[PDB]
Amino acid sequence: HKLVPLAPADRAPAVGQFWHVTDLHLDPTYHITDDRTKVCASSKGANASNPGPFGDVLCDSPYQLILSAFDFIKNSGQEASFMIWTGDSPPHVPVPELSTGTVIKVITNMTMTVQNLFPNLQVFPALGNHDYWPQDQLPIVTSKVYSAVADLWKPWLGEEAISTLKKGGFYSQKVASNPGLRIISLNTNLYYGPNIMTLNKTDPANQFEWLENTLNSSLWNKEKVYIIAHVPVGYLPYATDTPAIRQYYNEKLLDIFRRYSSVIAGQFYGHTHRDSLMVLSDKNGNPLNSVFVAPAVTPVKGVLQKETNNPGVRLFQYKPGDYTLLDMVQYYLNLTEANLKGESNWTLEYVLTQAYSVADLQPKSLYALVQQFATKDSKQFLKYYHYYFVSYDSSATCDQHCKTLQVCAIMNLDSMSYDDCLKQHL
Ligand SMILES: *[C@@H]1O[C@H](CO)[C@@H](O[C@@H]2O[C@H](CO)[C@@H](O[C@@H]3O[C@H](CO[C@H]4O[C@H](CO)[C@@H](O)[C@H](O)[C@@H]4O)[C@@H](O)[C@H](O[C@H]4O[C@H](CO)[C@@H](O)[C@H](O)[C@@H]4O)[C@@H]3O)[C@H](O)[C@H]2NC(C)=O)[C@H](O)[C@H]1NC(C)=O
Ligand SMILES: *[C@@H]1O[C@H](CO[C@@H]2O[C@@H](C)[C@@H](O)[C@@H](O)[C@@H]2O)[C@@H](O[C@@H]2O[C@H](CO)[C@@H](O)[C@H](O)[C@H]2NC(C)=O)[C@H](O)[C@H]1NC(C)=O
Ligand SMILES: *[C@@H]1O[C@H](CO[C@@H]2O[C@@H](C)[C@@H](O)[C@@H](O)[C@@H]2O)[C@@H](O[C@@H]2O[C@H](CO)[C@@H](O)[C@H](O)[C@H]2NC(C)=O)[C@H](O)[C@H]1NC(C)=O
Ligand SMILES: *[C@@H]1O[C@H](CO)[C@@H](O[C@@H]2O[C@H](CO)[C@@H](O)[C@H](O)[C@H]2NC(C)=O)[C@H](O)[C@H]1NC(C)=O
Ligand SMILES: [Zn+2]
Ligand SMILES: [Zn+2]
Ligand SMILES: [Zn+2]
Ligand SMILES: [Zn+2]
Ligand SMILES: [Zn+2]
Repeated sequence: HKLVPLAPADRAPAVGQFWHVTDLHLDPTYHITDDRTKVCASSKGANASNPGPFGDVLCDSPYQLILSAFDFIKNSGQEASFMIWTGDSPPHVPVPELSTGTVIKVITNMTMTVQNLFPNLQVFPALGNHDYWPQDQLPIVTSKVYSAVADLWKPWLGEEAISTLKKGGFYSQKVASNPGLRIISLNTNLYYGPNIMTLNKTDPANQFEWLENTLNSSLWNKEKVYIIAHVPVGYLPYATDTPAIRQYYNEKLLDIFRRYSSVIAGQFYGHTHRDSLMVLSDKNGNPLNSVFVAPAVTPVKGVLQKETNNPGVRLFQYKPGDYTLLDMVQYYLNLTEANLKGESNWTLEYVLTQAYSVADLQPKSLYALVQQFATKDSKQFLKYYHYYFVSYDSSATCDQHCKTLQVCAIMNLDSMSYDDCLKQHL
């Protein structure tokens, strides 16, 4: 009778779970019509290829598609303690067809959709490069869009988070359901090539200084951190020697992450609309940090592209109170199948540990996997390349040059190591 906190009953080890959704790209104009050049503004005058109620590969997301993704989550039977949402809500239309008010309108719509369906779920958003008007021009001082999302996302964020969000589009925030876990939501659009507003700035919106201080505080307060952002660090895996953010910023951000690798238990990005892994390593090739790029809900592609993604959403498993990543479950919609019969069947695509026969998502485990990808005719890599497009096309092939680009980007996030990998493997 000493009022002792009740000790857990010895049982099978519980795991925590959270959702990651990204790149919704709602197109409010979507509607089926005979003139296929009028199905969606986002096809920019192209004929929709084969449109249905859940969308088209040349179009951004019909509302019904986004709705079906969130209804799948809600009825999935999966318990989750939070969700990360890494941005990009307006669709791909020319700048003159949007405005600041319209951008805010679409972000509001996506935010309220989530809040209505998931009223008890803490959500951690990050801004995407399309979450501003004109696109990509995210500023280094406060702005209407920053002020708007600060209000929209107040239910999820504390006063501190709201203040930094309003100033620069970034924040950190303790996870109410998970003591000892902090989310750091970066505005990596400040580092994105097309952003005129940050040309020649060594530390736009002071995000690097803020990030270094935030991580140091977490290190000393014994927290763990999940980093989330829209545009990823590292190299585009389909292009040669092309960093996803400006090289100066990539190198500087990576050095921070390497220095605080003991505190960072995960990094989660979108923007590419593909399913990609990266492993941050030191200069000598030792793995330090696992990086997960998540595919988009939208299936949009340009006419010039051959492949695109199926819609996807994903879920992570972690060790409770510790926050080590245990597994990832990717879900998807076979878009063609769903448009043909008119009914969504969001379903399991793969479970990372089972697909690749790894114990967990720790850097050394993923590093060992990717050194398998490097082997000639690796069946593991073939699977990875199938999932890269979220199983859009099992006959898509990756020739020697393509695979070199993929594997080099998976393993080498900084310029010196990426270039050395090209020297050895081109
Ligand atoms: C998401 O959902 C879609 C639609 O259900 C699935 O796509 C279908 O997949 C099946 C099986 O993979 C395909 O059936 C086979 O197609 C092969 C031809 O490939 C292309 O060529 C046709 C030619 O008209 C194109 O129209 C089309 O785009 C195909 O991509 C054929 O070789 C097969 O014929 C053989 O099948 C059996 C033998 O096993 C025999 O019955 C036949 O006589 C013959 O020997 C077969 O036709 C089907 O074409 C696909 N449909 C579409 C619209 O692409 C995806 O697989 C699914 N995604 C995932 C991840 O499962
Ligand atoms: C968009 O498509 C229209 C319609 O073309 C037809 O439908 C397509 C889905 C496909 O089946 C084509 O083979 C068809 O021709 C295009 O307009 C057609 O263009 C050709 C060439 O002038 C002509 O034979 C048709 O009569 C045209 N119109 C119709 C109603 O068929 C239109 O050019 C396409 N737009 C773009 C930007 O590609
Ligand atoms: C990172 O933080 C350490 C720890 O300092 C503490 O950090 C928080 C707990 C907060 O409460 C701060 O006010 C604390 O001081 C810093 O280490 C300090 O370094 C200074 C020299 O600059 C030294 O005089 C102090 O004695 C150190 N404190 C301890 C406890 O060792 C460190 O400077 C910070 N690193 C960076 C890059 O800012
Ligand atoms: C987000 O936008 C969608 C589409 O613009 C809204 O859904 C439509 O709302 C109007 C009602 O004003 C109806 O006429 C349509 O039939 C609705 N459905 C579709 C598929 O267009 C949706 O209500 C908006 N959500 C929020 C929270 O504002
Ligand atoms: Zn996007
Ligand atoms: Zn884009
Ligand atoms: Zn983007
Ligand atoms: Zn080449
Ligand atoms: Zn280079």
